Amino acid sequence: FRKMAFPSGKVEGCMVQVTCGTTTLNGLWLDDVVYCPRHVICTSEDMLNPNYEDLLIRKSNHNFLVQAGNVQLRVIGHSMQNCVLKLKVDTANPKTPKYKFVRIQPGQTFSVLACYNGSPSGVYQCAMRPNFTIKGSFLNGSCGSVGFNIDYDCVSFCYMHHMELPTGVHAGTDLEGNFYGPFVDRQTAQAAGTDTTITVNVLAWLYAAVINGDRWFLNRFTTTLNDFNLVAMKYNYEPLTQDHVDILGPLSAQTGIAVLDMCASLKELLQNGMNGRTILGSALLEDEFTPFDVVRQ
Amino acid sequence: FRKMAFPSGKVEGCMVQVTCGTTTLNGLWLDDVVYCPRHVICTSEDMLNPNYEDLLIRKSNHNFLVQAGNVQLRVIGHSMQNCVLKLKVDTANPKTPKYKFVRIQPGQTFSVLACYNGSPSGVYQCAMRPNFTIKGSFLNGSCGSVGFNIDYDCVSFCYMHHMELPTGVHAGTDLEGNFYGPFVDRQTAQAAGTDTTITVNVLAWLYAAVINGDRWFLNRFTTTLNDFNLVAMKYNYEPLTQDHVDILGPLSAQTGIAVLDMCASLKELLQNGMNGRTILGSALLEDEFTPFDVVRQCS
Repeated sequence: FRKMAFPSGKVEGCMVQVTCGTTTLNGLWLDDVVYCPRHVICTSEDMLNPNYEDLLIRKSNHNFLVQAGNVQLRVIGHSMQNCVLKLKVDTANPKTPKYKFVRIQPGQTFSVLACYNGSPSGVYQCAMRPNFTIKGSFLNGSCGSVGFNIDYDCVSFCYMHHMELPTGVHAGTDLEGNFYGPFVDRQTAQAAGTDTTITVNVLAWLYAAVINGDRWFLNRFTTTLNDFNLVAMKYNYEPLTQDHVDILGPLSAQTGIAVLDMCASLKELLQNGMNGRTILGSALLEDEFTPFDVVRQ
Repeated sequence: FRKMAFPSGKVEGCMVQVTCGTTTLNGLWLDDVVYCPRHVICTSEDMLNPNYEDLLIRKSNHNFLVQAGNVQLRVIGHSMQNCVLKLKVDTANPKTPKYKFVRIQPGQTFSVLACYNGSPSGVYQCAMRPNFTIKGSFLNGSCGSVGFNIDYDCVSFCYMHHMELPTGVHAGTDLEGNFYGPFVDRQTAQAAGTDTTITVNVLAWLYAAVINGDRWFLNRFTTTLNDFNLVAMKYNYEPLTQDHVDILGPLSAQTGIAVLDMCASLKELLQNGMNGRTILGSALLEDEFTPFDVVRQCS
């Protein structure tokens, strides 16, 4: 049982390179608009407190170089919506897929197409964490890489990459330019809130381990929902809501392990640890697989 | 560090479905040829004990249905090459990328585009285990899905999916139809060899740790490849080859640490344990990232 990303071709056809001054990053070309992080217009002289509205009005369309492979796209207008710069271009992208912009909830997952200089480099699954960070693999030049899910033929874009935090995790925005979490597009060291663990996902992953014939962590004990939640919170896990208990019904039915029995097993794991054993090859409890991600596998 | 696949679009544009009778699986359409597992010509009962030469001689071009989505590609020739069927079709694929067919070595990683009915479902990174199996998410109808790497703009195709073993792991061929490992495309119980840890990839992981400033485990001393191999086998680690030493070259140059010096460091870790310490934050040594993967994610 491994993470699986969506096929990335529909998104690859939308990636372009955007340069302003000496800063190059990636943009997303949908119809006649290129979306990218607005920090492309900041410089080392103003990055600690960039007055983006003042910077933006002082730019001309010709200050923005947009390259789609071999072709330069002509910028015919520029504006910003929150932290996303929108460059209107004179050509609609002929590879624009059916798409929507969504804001994802913490605990949900998405695929990331990591890009550098407008070129797709890698694809992998990420979770929006409760503290609104993501554990990406984003290096220099990755800004403007996007996160998405695919439903039928429709690409739902939910993330655009802007920054790294001193702990090595990442922060960014939805495609309306609003950050996930309390982060700001200035060049400062920003800490996140406490990194609470996605309990319903850990449980889903324990069900996945059982489906794959790993059973060593199960116990006969049970627990009430509140007694589980008291221990979960002691360990900086999310309390399990009734909606989340419901979401786990399929896996519970499939395995014949009631949700609260799996909670009792997780409680035992939190209090004792794994005593040098592994689950699905991991010495750590994994919380980036949703119940949905598990079922479809 | 995380498993990262290559972008799949160049391969998505080459996936088709191939049907014989009611048996449907995926194929790969490059120029005017479609490549797919030869067991497409089998009924389910034929798969228990197939005579492929006899099955194939009973087939004509007009018995093969190739579809790109709902669009039929007429078959104008057919041949069998080892365990792959090659169907010549009337249309050259306009989306054919620059490509090569490569036969990988165990320990190497590659991306799989898991496909059903010629439609891509998901993409993920796999390591070929030393026993020539892969740990895939392959459900029924996934045969003919391919594994690949992308270098520059060139797609190197290295794997085509054929079968599941009793243990739940998977087996397949290169794009010339030769199986990886001692497997045959017959629905018979077959066992893989005992799996072992991919030593070259553990060494790449130790080099990655050094690159990130985590170097408490470095030995002052060096060993020979033979001494290392004889010890490593006692810990269920794969013996190193000269090609493994060679692919560690860039990481050895980046760190200034000779491959055989890192081997002596790993030997000491196997013999003495971690003694409570961690490497890259982990008490376990990781074997799923190649030297190339380490460079891709550290640089």
